[PDB]
Amino acid sequence: SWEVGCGAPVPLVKCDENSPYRTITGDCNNRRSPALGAANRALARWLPAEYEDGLALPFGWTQRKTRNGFRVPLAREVSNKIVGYLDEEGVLDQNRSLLFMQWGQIVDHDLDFAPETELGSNEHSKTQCEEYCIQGDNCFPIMFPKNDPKLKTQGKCMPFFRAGFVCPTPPYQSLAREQINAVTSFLDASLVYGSEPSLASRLRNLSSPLGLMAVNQEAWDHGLAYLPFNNKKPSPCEFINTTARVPCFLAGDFRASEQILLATAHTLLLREHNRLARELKKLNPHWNGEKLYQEARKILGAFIQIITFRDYLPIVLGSEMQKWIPPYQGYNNSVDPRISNVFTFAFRFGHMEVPSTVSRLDENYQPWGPEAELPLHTLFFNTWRIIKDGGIDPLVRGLLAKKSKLMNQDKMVTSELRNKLFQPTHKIHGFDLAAINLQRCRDHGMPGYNSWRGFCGLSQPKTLKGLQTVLKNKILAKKLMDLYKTPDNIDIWIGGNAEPMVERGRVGPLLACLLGRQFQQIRDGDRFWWENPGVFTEKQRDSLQKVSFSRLICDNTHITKVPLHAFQANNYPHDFVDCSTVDKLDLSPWASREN
Ligand code: HEM
Ligand SMILES: *[C@@H]1O[C@H](CO)[C@@H](O[C@@H]2O[C@H](CO)[C@@H](O[C@H]3O[C@H](CO)[C@@H](O)[C@H](O)[C@@H]3O)[C@H](O)[C@H]2NC(C)=O)[C@H](O)[C@H]1NC(C)=O
Ligand SMILES: *[C@@H]1O[C@H](CO)[C@@H](O[C@@H]2O[C@H](CO)[C@@H](O[C@H]3O[C@H](CO)[C@@H](O)[C@H](O)[C@@H]3O)[C@H](O)[C@H]2NC(C)=O)[C@H](O)[C@H]1NC(C)=O
Ligand SMILES: *[C@@H]1O[C@H](CO)[C@@H](O[C@@H]2O[C@H](CO)[C@@H](O)[C@H](O)[C@H]2NC(C)=O)[C@H](O)[C@H]1NC(C)=O
Ligand SMILES: *[C@@H]1O[C@H](CO)[C@@H](O[C@@H]2O[C@H](CO)[C@@H](O)[C@H](O)[C@H]2NC(C)=O)[C@H](O)[C@H]1NC(C)=O
Ligand SMILES: O=C(NO)c1ccccc1O
Ligand SMILES: [Ca+2]
Repeated sequence: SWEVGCGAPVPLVKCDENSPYRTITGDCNNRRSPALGAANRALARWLPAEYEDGLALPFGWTQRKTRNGFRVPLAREVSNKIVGYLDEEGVLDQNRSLLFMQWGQIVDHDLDFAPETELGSNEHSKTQCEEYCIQGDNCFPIMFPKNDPKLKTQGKCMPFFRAGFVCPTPPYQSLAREQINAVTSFLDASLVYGSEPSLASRLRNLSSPLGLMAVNQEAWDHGLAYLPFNNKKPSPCEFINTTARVPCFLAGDFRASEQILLATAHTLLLREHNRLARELKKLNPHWNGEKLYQEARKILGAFIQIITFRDYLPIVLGSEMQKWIPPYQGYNNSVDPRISNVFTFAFRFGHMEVPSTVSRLDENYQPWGPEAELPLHTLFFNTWRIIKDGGIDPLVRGLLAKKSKLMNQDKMVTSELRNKLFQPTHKIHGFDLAAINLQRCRDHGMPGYNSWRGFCGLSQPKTLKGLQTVLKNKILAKKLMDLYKTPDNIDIWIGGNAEPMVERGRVGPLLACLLGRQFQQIRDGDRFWWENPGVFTEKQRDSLQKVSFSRLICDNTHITKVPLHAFQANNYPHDFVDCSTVDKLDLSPWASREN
């Protein structure tokens, strides 16, 4: 009896073993072990958790306790001394479009979500944490350094609440603390449809037999849909501009409105589901609502899987791609498809790819208006700019014509995210995503940098000179040493991202290994992987591999000129072709004949 028992945050259902459709919760994917990969279960552990008291307290909680003999540096100090920079000039990725960054966030949200602990609204807890900066229970504050300008301007700390854990929610005492993944581990478009039956149903248009998703009724985009507004007040979206009073959107995932470009991608996907569903109603007039919904949903999930694995991963892993993700051999029921705890930190390499501004372009791809280029921080939880400032068409063009930020050892995360992050729960544009990531690593009980190097079969630097050789950077390796005093204590998020990029990729050795294993596993352990014989017919497969993000844009926006390879850097007008030159998805293979 391994630690086999606990199972509390989870459901009630039966499995229909011959259903051709995925469940909403992920349950029933694996036949021998039904709960594998399902939502609201613990993140898998590739290595034992490392807590200060061996079970739940994070390192840095008890100032008198050390980690391998040394105090762990304050998250915000590492942020200031290492992660920050002032000059945005020369920081853009010359061969990756803004879409490269945006797709990563989409894939990250489809796979993992560890929500913070709630326990109390009409509670002085939210007060005692933000107002007095008192560590205790789920309040684990990010204290400011001496000499930090936020001390003079914001307070003594940044509130931070520990992530939820399986089993309960109130105090737990025996086995080690395991964080929750609130979404399904399979790449299945759960960010569009939801991971709970509760929300999946609410997102659907059930008053009509067409299998469509509910759309906004207050607002339209030149005859195209917007996601419906969300029903919870107070909403962070109307707070950022109490005059416009425009709420956040309602999507399969709760993070949809964190930033305008993410909300934009969610809208494109919502539209494709409806486009697909009314297009299927046309070929199969007899199919009912449920059939239309499931069938369009199945297609959309295949689309996300194809673009991710054919177009996105090859340019993230580069030459390491083949090393971790060999060609598909078919479904393997012995593979654990669960997303690991460390993956949720390794996938955060994307934060260093976010630029400081977002632009809106007009039909010739020229600046759209007088204030076309805006600072990223004014777009956090901003939905009013979409509904009241031109729709998504100007934003989508920016995604195609602008570049991502390139990871740079001297310029890691932009100040828009490092000093001005807005949290849905608080009211200042003054948080630090980098310090939060570091703090969260400790909160999740992550092993140090060298434990992961070993796990991936990579050398493990013990000295400064050793760290210089791995990082190939003398001064970085030595800021790192002055703060951490041993490479063993380096938090994985900063350690992984500090490594030089592999050839043709955008991450280093350690990250390539961690990312590559995870993706190989969610592909091989998915009974509904699009290439698995029997999921789709041979003819449906020939049709599916013609999808492209470019075509998705053409069919769901009023944009008529798009690049052929949307993820690489493309210059207008030279790299842009006419939408009619672009491959469509041929849905005829989905036509049925029941007589
Ligand atoms: C403007 C762009 C982005 C913003 C503003 C943003 C913001 C955030 C915030 C606030 C968190 C919660 C952190 C915590 O409490 O621990 C988070 C988590 C995360 N982000 Fe980002 N993010 C952005 C882009 C990206 C991109 C491009 C990727 C990948 C390519 C990515 C991957 C992740 C992952 C994996 C998590 C942890 C998710 C979980 O499992 O709970 N993010 N982000
Ligand atoms: C900017 O990035 C581009 C995409 O990453 C890159 O083009 C890619 O170059 C690789 C070189 O390995 C080629 O990869 C493809 O090679 C053949 C196609 O001829 C296929 O059999 C392989 O499976 C593989 O997909 C491609 O030619 C191309 N990749 C794609 C997806 O189009 C550019 O070279 C980069 N531009 C600059 C200036 O560096
Ligand atoms: C909060 O949202 C407000 C409304 O969405 C926004 O004000 C709006 O934006 C500007 C005001 O600065 C005006 O837009 C422009 O409209 C035409 C372009 O078609 C121009 O010819 C006008 O001169 C004008 O500049 C809108 O009139 C204005 N709308 C309202 C109702 O005031 C605020 O700027 C937002 N406030 C913040 C702090 O973000
Ligand atoms: C659910 O679907 C119905 C029908 O497709 C939507 O209503 C139609 O679409 C628009 C807006 O209402 C108009 O063309 C007609 O008024 C409707 N036609 C029919 C035949 O009803 C409705 O908007 C959808 N509801 C939600 C919440 O998305
Ligand atoms: C299905 O996946 C399993 C688990 O990943 C694979 O297991 C391999 O088999 C060896 C022994 O034969 C195990 O020690 C390892 O777990 C795996 N090999 C290596 C090199 O790590 C298994 O090979 C897969 N089965 C099929 C039929 O492909
Ligand atoms: O944008 C986010 N993640 O990419 C995000 C936003 C708010 C809360 C948690 C999150 O992970
Ligand atoms: Ca999923």
